[PDB]
Amino acid sequence: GALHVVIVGGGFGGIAAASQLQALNVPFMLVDMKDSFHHNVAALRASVETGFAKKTFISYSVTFKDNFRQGLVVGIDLKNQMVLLQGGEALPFSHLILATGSTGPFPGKFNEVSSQQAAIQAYEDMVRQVQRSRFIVVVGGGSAGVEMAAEIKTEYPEKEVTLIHSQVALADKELLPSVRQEVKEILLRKGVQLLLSERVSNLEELPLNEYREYIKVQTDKGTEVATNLVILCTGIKINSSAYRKAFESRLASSGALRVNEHLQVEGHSNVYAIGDCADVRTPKMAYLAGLHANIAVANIVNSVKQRPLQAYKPGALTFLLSMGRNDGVGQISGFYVGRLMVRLTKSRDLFVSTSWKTMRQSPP
Ligand SMILES: Cc1cc2c(nc3c(=O)[nH]c(=O)nc-3n2C[C@H](O)[C@H](O)[C@H](O)COP(=O)(O)OP(=O)(O)OC[C@H]2O[C@@H](n3cnc4c(N)ncnc43)[C@H](O)[C@@H]2O)c(O)c1C
Ligand SMILES: NC(=O)c1ccc[n+]([C@@H]2O[C@H](COP(=O)([O-])OP(=O)(O)OC[C@H]3O[C@@H](n4cnc5c(N)ncnc54)[C@H](O)[C@@H]3O)[C@@H](O)[C@H]2O)c1
Repeated sequence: GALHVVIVGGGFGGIAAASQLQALNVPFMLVDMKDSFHHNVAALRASVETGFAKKTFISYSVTFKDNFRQGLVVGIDLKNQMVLLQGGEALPFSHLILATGSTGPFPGKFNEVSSQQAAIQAYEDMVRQVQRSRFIVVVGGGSAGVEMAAEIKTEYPEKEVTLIHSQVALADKELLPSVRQEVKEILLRKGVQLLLSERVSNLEELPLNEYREYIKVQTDKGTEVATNLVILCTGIKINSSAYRKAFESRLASSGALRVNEHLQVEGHSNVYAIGDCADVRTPKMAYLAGLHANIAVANIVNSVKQRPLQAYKPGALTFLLSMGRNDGVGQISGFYVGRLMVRLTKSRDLFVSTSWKTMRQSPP
């Protein structure tokens, strides 16, 4: 019938879709459990640079006003076509965009519901923990952990940083071998110590994000590393809380929703999945969440116009690793790119400006 879209999740995917619909004057409601969007892509820098955290949270209210509702989605009532919020509120939808992202540990993710002031302060508190600590361990040498280790060494080149990683090679396994090698070479040039093929084994006794006189980190192999600070970069998990019951039969084992070339959820013409929660065969990226949002919004419109849907054309992997504000490496459509490009394109600003642009607000 008449258009009234509901978007579950104000992440990179959700704010792209919401600003698009808002610009098209398409009625919609954006729902998020938090009161502001988190530019998590810069949360590592927010962990090492004083006064940076305020640049990484953007209030939904200011941008979306009455098209925003803060709330915890607890289910999808498909028979009545409504989104269900904790407390009892129900939002009817003509079309549903599921953009729930994923959960993970601080600092890389901030899934907590808290005041903007507490959220910013949690990171400020993190910057002081790092500045106190002479020895620091980063657990997990995927694409998050290598940035975290590199950020620390760049801002504080006197500190002793150890990166412990259970794989033989650093960062995403889909990356070009040349890109992974240069990630390693940059870390060593910066003086980060690498413990490869080691799994930290006593995580449940380690205080995290907290300076301490003495922290004993152990590994499967029996290595022990004494440290002042431990930071977890051990990965993220698809957040399926909003839809896992109503869509149980459509979920991949990751909890992602199976989708067709049009990003329609399997079995549905008026439900779309974008961002991390969509079952696409690619590393989880804010970059791709935005691309998914274009296609979902385009295809809601296309489908009411009764026109054929657009297909997502995946191509070769594009992926940029910032290595502190002064370095980095990555690839574009499957081809290596080096320090000057990555440092100017990602490392300097970590795409922060793009989120304020989408939100139509100016950073403090
Ligand atoms: C951990 C990490 C990830 C990076 C990083 N860097 C990059 C990068 O440079 N480039 C990139 O493209 N991706 C990068 N990524 C990946 C990127 O973070 C993810 O691909 C990206 O966040 C995906 O965006 P989505 O829109 O899919 O999801 P979000 O997590 O952004 O937003 C989800 C929202 O849904 C809301 N939500 C979920 N379930 C809900 C529910 N039941 N009720 C209400 N709200 C809910 C949540 O509160 C949350 O705000 C990085 O440095 C780190 C440390
Ligand atoms: N540049 C970018 O676009 C960018 C940056 C960061 C993250 N991401 C994406 O976000 C997602 C999450 O990335 P991530 O690096 O946070 O997680 P990840 O799962 O990609 O990497 C974490 C790594 O930690 C290792 N690990 C787990 N437990 C461990 C332990 N106890 N000791 C040692 N190592 C341990 C795991 O084997 C894993 O390889 C991925 O899809 C990634 O592509 C993208």
